[PDB]
Amino acid sequence: PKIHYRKDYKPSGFIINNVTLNINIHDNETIVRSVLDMDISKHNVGEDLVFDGVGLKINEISINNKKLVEGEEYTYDNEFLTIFSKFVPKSKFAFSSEVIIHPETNYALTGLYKSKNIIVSQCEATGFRRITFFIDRPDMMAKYDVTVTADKEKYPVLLSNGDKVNEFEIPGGRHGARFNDPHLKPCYLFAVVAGDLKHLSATYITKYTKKKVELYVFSEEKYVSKLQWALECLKKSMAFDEDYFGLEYDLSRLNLVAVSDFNVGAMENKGLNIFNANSLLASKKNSIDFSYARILTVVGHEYFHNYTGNRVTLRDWFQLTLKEGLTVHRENLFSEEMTKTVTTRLSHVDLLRSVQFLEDSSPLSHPIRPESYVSMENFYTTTVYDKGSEVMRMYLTILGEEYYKKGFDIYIKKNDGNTATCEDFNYAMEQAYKMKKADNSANLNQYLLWFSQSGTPHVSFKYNYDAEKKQYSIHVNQYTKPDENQKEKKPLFIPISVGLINPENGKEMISQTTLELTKESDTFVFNNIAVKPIPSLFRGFSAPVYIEDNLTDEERILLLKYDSDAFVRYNSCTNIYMKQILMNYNEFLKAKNEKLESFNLTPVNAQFIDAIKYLLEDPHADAGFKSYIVSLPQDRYIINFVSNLDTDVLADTKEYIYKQIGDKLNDVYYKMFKSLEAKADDLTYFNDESHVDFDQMNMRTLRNTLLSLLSKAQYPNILNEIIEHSKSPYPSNWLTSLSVSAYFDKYFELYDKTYKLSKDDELLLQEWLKTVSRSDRKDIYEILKKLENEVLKDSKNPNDIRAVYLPFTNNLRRFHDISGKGYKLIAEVITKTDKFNPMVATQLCEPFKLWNKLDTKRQELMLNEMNTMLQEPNISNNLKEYLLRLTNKL
Ligand SMILES: *[C](*)C(*)(*)(*)([C][C]([N]C(=O)[N][C]C1=[C]C([C])=C([C])[C]=[C]1)C(=O)[N][O])[C](*)*
Ligand SMILES: [Mg+2]
Ligand SMILES: [Mg+2]
Ligand SMILES: [Mg+2]
Ligand SMILES: [Zn+2]
Repeated sequence: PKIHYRKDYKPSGFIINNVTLNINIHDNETIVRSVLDMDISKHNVGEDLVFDGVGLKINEISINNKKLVEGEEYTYDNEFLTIFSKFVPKSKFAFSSEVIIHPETNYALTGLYKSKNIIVSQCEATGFRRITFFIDRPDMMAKYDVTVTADKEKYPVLLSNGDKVNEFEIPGGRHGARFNDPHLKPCYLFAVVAGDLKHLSATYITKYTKKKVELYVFSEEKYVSKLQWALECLKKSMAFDEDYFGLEYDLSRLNLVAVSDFNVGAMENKGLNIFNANSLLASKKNSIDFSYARILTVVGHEYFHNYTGNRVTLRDWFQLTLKEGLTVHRENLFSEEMTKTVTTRLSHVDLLRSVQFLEDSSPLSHPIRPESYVSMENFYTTTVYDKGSEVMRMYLTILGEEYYKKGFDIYIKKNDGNTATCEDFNYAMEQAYKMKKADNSANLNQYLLWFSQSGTPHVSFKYNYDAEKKQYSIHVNQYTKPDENQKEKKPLFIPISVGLINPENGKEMISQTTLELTKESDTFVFNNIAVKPIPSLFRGFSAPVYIEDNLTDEERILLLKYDSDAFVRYNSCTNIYMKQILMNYNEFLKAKNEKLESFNLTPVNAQFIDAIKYLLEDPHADAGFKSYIVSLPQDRYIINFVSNLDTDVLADTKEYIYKQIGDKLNDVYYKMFKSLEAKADDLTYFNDESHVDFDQMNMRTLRNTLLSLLSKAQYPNILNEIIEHSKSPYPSNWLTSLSVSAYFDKYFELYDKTYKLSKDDELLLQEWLKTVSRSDRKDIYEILKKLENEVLKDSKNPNDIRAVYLPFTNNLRRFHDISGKGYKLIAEVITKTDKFNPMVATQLCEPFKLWNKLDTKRQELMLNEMNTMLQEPNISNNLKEYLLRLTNKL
């Protein structure tokens, strides 16, 4: 296959300065006329001029008004247009093409496509070449003048990037609009939308320059009532970037548009951000609570790209983490500020240590700046995004707010209106570091290893206390397992945020400090430590690593109770659970393998259970935090700690643990479920789509967590509570009633009730589908068939397909049925979906990423299905690359 290598980057021989487009939409074709004002660069060596262009039907090609002919002056193979060098001018020239495309049959949702009754584009990464010919790479920056025309009754709103400079009527019931985007950009940031869209609008005045910006949010008419929270989130996003980073919006107008059919969450096209409707639309009567946080994060994320991605863009796609890691970091700072709840940072940690750690121990393991690819689309990964964000966050930890802000401003200003690389970012941060250290010989060269080295570091600790001297030492070691990317791993620059807790009184013993580990091992010593402490390590999860605290469970309980840092408290609890999970897993596994008639299980620590009860009963402790402590670690976290995992043994392990704890705590759980009701379900703000009480939402989360535990337990008469909960006006509550009813004969009544409540809102019905799919039902395979036949049917909507199948794949007992029937079901969906949407098919491969971690019978079953998928004729390049890498063939 054609493999692109990071080291081989070279600037083009050509420059494209201006793009002038006419996009004429008709019922059964769209005609795209494009003039590129081009020139020869200083790198040119008289090569052929080669344009990307995929699936285009050529009407005409010319250079400087000279028609070019196929076979004579050019060739086209449905991927690349080659203009032979003799006909490539030697100075400024105009290249003209006209092509025909068909958005109405574009079910891949890349390029120009139809989503219900809206025409929309998605060009990142390689979609612009599906619209017209270009040198489709992000260093080819140009200014754009775009005219869209269409039938006026069908498509009354026409949008492209930038200022709308004219609107005109056209004979035969058509109309046009012309846009000028003054900001130089790569083609991946081009967008156009045409539809019968409705809007909400507001005016925002920038903080420093007092520029008036018109803000528009758009959707189809049915859902215009669901736009207000997005608009509010945009206003919050703009103010945060002003307040924290000093960054103001740079056009007179910003449009956000919701579309029903979208492969991912949203896209930062300049002035014209386009969203999956699931990440832009909500209403409190018709959305679950999680929609609100999702919309806040996604609006924020696309907005933050206006600097980190748009005004400073990528030299090449290997630099992706420079825009995505950095934007995720900006997004997370923003969400943490807006929600003011500790669960926000914890949720991010949970995501990394489950999905990203699994990826990094898989055969798909890559550094955050990859060295090669076949389809760039397969590198939009939780590694590039979420490990990238942690790498961008560690700069903040190392520098502190003031010197971080200085480095970021160095970067954003130096590279404004241009491309950048990961090195450029590291250089700007290094200038801030020298200033912070007041040492112009300090450097961050070692830091670069976070961009180039794959795998997750393991950090381990030993402690010693000298009572006579009042002197404490922390000895720290780091290790990264060799892999396919590096046979020898080097030590990283690891910042370790640390406190020391007095176990007597629970108080802080030092100013929090950040240890800078730069070697394979080091010993950090503290004087004036009056008693032997318990260390509070990696506060805030200060680096993306595996932490081996080497603490006793008694010490972990003391931190859970008394430490200040939410992450350390949560991790201490996580660690106690993991010790128990691995011990019980081993006990169950030995019993199963040895076919014992009897055996013992280690009970859950009774003092840990008491600590859980103490935290839950504390009315001043945080509800969201409580919901993390009564939940075992996610299966995808656990699996990073087990080789040859027997999924059914794990399921029995988790059931035993939950049951041990509930046998002690279920009365506490019920009491709290009832006592939290009044505040959790208070209707303050129910009619206010501009304000969300995140603390209240975390109270609902805790209630819904407790109700699941009590339902699985068959707590006496809990069905009464389930039925009452189904009458709540909050969808998070009535959909929880369906999930928790799985354990009772009432499930199919609740299935019907909630279907009727959900069926008339597209996105609520998708949340109902997820609720059914994740239900802990012994008959889940028959339920899935019922969803396919009655609700999903022949939908090509990625949100429908994802809703039906992905939750079910997390069903540890049922998906991993030792017959392989789960693996076969999902593989058939992948293959089916790959015939029209390769990106979505690759998403649906997610469950297979852990294949080589399973017991050898399940390994064999997964491998069989992966190789069957690989045999499919006309398999996409996206899917074939993914599966070849995943199965150790590429
Ligand atoms: C909404 C942001 C995340 C968003 N990216 C995203 O939703 N999915 C990843 C992705 C995958 C592929 C293949 C392509 C081609 C693009 C994106 C984002 O980064 N938005 O700016 C939270
Ligand atoms: Mg075509
Ligand atoms: Mg996010
Ligand atoms: Mg639909
Ligand atoms: Zn992004």
